[PDB]
Amino acid sequence: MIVFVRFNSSYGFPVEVDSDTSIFQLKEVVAKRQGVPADQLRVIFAGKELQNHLTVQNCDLEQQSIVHIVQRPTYHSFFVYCKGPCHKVQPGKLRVQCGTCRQATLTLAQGPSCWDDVLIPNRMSGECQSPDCPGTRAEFFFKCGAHPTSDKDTSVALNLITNNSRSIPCIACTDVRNPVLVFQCNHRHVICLDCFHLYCVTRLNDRQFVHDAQLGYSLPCVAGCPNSLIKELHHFRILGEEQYNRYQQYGAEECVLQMGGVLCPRPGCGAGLLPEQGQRKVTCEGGNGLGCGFVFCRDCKEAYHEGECDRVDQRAAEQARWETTKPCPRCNVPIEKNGGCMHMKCPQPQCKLEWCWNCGCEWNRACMGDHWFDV
Ligand SMILES: [Zn+2]
Ligand SMILES: [Zn+2]
Ligand SMILES: [Zn+2]
Ligand SMILES: [Zn+2]
Ligand SMILES: [Zn+2]
Ligand SMILES: [Zn+2]
Ligand SMILES: [Zn+2]
Ligand SMILES: [Zn+2]
Repeated sequence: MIVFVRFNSSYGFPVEVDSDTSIFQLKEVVAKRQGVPADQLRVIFAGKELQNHLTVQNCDLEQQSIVHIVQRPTYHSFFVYCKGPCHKVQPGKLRVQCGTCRQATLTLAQGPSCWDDVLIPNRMSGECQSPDCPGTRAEFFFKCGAHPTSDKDTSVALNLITNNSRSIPCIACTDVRNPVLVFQCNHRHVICLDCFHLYCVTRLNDRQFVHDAQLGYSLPCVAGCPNSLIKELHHFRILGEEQYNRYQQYGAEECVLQMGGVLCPRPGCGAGLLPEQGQRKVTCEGGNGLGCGFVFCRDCKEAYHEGECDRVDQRAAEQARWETTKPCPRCNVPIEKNGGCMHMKCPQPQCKLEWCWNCGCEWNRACMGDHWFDV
């Protein structure tokens, strides 16, 4: 049988296999081809990572399919993308400052309780304590929590990523992982970060991103729900630098195709070619840059020749759906929570304990940063 191999591409190169073919041997063609050990390698298909031991005869793979290869005590409400030194998603620390003097001296009567309170500007107000400062506006920002950071060293919040405190199973793999990305669709479907990586990467390869006419290219819920397009495109940074970069070039790749052009299939080049005629024979001349001089067939994208050329389970998706009082730990007097805010103030004048809903401890700066609120 013939198998189509896609790794960091839109197209697949054909590999001769059969029913008796094992998986490990196939990643090894790629492993030497890419100098990357198969052991830190995965290949998923139609929503399934078929184990080393499964073969084509023990799965739904049929002749001429195409597959994808990738290379592989503290409550955290917030996750950021850290532009460095981390260059990855990390747990974050919430912070607030005076909208006027930009100092960390702004006191809030009530703390924030939802994402809107901290992403929507001018949403909350307080009093600044800084000497001779009348500033009232609350400016929220996030910082990477994986190392010390200057207060000017901010990071974008990945606001669809949630602490998996409810222990909801992943929509695609059915495992309980932490943290998870929860879509803004109707049923609010939950997906773990690994399956979200595989989802985006697969969609990249198949050129299946949705063009939101208003703002850029995105993806919706993996179940295909309506009104679920990701609006905070920084979420795609979970792809990691190379793939995210490839994601940013999506629009530029779209223009290349619409200009009737074809892309050089060589991964070290990947130039956008706009040849004059539509002849099957194509030579890479680099477009505006320098070409690799590859001559290929425009149809199969193989070296130029003379002849011819050669997902989500309902049960899992029902499971993976995201959706009043405690007694004061010091004085044991019941009190009701103000939505998502974790900052609890007991009204009993004798007790007057400020405490964290989640931790049950005295209120403190660590609890503000880690989980001032939760969803
Ligand atoms: Zn960091
Ligand atoms: Zn101020
Ligand atoms: Zn998963
Ligand atoms: Zn959904
Ligand atoms: Zn080229
Ligand atoms: Zn051909
Ligand atoms: Zn109390
Ligand atoms: Zn806490």
